[PDB]
Order: sequence, then C-alpha cells, then structure tokens
Amino acid sequence: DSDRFTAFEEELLARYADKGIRSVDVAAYAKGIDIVFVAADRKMTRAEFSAIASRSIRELKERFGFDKDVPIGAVLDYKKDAATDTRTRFVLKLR
Ligand code: NA
Repeated sequence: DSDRFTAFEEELLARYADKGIRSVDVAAYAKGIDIVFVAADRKMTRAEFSAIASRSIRELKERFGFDKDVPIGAVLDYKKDAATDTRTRFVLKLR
C-alpha cells in the first residue's frame, strides 16, 4: 500500500535524471493528486516541464486507472542539495 506508486516514481526519475530531476513523488490528497518533481537546477523552461508533466499524468491515469473527474496536477521544485531550502518553480493546476 505504502509502495503503490514507487515503481512508477522510479521509472519517471530514471527517465528524467538527465534533465536535473532528482526525485519524483505521487502526492495524493482529498481533492486531487499531484506529481511532485524536484530538480537540482533551474534550467528547465515552463514549456519543457509542462510537456514532462502532461506525459507523466497521462501515464499515471492509464496505469492506475484514475477516472477523468480525478484532478491531477504537477509541481517542479528546485532543491540544490540537503544544505539548501526548496524553491518552487512551477505549479501546474489540477486538470
Ligand atoms: Na520519490
């Protein structure tokens, strides 16, 4: 149960590691689900992130069977390392 999304997260991490992504988390709450990406840099444009997020959300929905009425969004954070506080770059609104 705790590991429901782990394999999926690991797959996405491995796919986007070359783009500075260091962690991926499927974060579910009452009103929606977000895929939370953490990068070690600020190089990705919004348009680039938006494409990565859109594909990951499509994949999430198909893989876990999330109905069309389940809002899903995505977040890109910049966290350089464990010595540095998180800064959020983009939040794509639950669609
Ligand atoms: Na993770």
